[PDB]
Amino acid sequence: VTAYEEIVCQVFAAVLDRSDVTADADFFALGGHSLLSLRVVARLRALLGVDVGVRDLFEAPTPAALAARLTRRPAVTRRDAPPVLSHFQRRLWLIEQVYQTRGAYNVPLAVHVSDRLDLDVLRAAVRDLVARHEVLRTLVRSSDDGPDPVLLAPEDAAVDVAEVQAAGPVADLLAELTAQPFDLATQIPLRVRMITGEQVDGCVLLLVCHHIAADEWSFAPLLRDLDTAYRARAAGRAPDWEPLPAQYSDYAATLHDWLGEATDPASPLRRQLDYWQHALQDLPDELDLPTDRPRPATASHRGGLARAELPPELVEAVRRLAAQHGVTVFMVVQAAVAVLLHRLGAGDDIPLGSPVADRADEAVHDTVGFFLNTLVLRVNLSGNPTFADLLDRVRAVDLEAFARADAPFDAVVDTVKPPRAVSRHPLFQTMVSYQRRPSDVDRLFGAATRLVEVPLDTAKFDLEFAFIEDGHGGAHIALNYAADLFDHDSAEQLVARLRTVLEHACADPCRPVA
Ligand SMILES: *P(=O)(O)OCC(C)(C)[C@@H](O)C(=O)NCCC(=O)NCCNC(=O)[C@@H](N)CC(C)C
Repeated sequence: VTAYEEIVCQVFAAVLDRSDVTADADFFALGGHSLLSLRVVARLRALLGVDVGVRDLFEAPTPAALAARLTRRPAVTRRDAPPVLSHFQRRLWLIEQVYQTRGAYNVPLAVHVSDRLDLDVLRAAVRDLVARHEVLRTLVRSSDDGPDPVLLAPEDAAVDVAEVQAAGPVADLLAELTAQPFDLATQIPLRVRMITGEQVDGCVLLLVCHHIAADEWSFAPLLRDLDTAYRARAAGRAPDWEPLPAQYSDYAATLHDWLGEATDPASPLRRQLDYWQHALQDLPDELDLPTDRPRPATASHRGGLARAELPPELVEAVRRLAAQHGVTVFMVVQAAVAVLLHRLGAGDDIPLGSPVADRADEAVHDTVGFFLNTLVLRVNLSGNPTFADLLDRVRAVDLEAFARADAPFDAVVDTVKPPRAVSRHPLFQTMVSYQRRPSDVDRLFGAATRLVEVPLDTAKFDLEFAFIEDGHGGAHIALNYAADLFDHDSAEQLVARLRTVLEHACADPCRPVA
């Protein structure tokens, strides 16, 4: 979970009257002292509702260490250790067997480079990246009882690096290259394409990963390691890196041993499952939402991407609104989405899905892998509350849920036992997330670089709203919608309505949600 770290950050910022609080910054180095520690403790007790003391701040003076302290799980330890498929990976493999996802669970990473890179040096750099991170060369075979991992040696890991000439626009080409299917049993879950053309000034570097090997949080380590490996091979040298604290299989083995078995009543898995069974009781099968077409018998996973650019003034107003009411920016976006669905006639019981990153352990905080568990955040909007009252409801719902974020979502589905159907995702069909793209990626590969948005031809749910920060000040709302249900114009209107909800909430949080 990251919400604790963000809350401690804004409490640091407010108490210090300071606007450069990072996760690893020391409280006393930023200008804090003993008297100011009282305000940090008091504010963290009122916001997180956990017993915090002055001693906790002195022993854990950074927002990352303090957040971890405030939340018995063994640390990740290293282990030719055999690969261990995490429950995320098994569930991601499973969704490709249940549905034809059309590449919806491929994650893209597109970087425009002012110079056309050297394909041979790039291929060598990718081989080094694949050799460093075992999860990028871990195959998944379908056996009798399900998935079985196969780790390829670096010499046997045949990388997929190629140059593609773009006659067409270039943004449409990225969509289609992203959705190209992976054969998880034979091909490594990483494809690399270099797009050049007469309309492409320089080149566009596209990293297509299957989610089984990487989440959106892996963008920073992927780019950093690929940059250092490219600049080393360009200089005729193997990259010289500090060894990895752990591979993904180390994290997976540690997590599953600590999770325990669902039959053990005292295991963390069972105790968290019992919470979700009660928290998700009498859940709506599906929210009644106005769609352009009725739900088809099978979710085709066809989709589009509607974007809403946010003005910098609104982004800061959202930041100010979050710090004002003691909630994270995600909680404001999640409350705004709930208001939007409520005003569309969905009712007072709004279950929204949301990803929660399991990157608290410092050995996996900056590593490549999939750490996003899916949680059902069930917010109630009865009693015609104000947006401020809703922000308090959302925080109470989120913090209670974030304390049980380790139960695998597939196990949660199995315990809640909703009416199953391949026409819809279970327990929720609208997901909301807050994402931050990597910062300081403007001067990579010895050139000028910038992340490029990839329009998607796929969708995982009915609706997926993401508050995406680009890493260099800007922010925008992305709505990944199912084309089976919504036309592109309807999605564009939906995301513009979400921005209006936020603008109205920042202006006056005392207005009723109705
Ligand atoms: P943070 O680390 O920034 O601040 C710590 C703080 C507030 C400086 C405390 O450590 C603190 O208050 N230190 C001073 C404590 C102190 O000096 N107590 C003695 C006060 N004098 C007496 O009590 C009196 N009996 C002296 C006798 C005559 C020896």
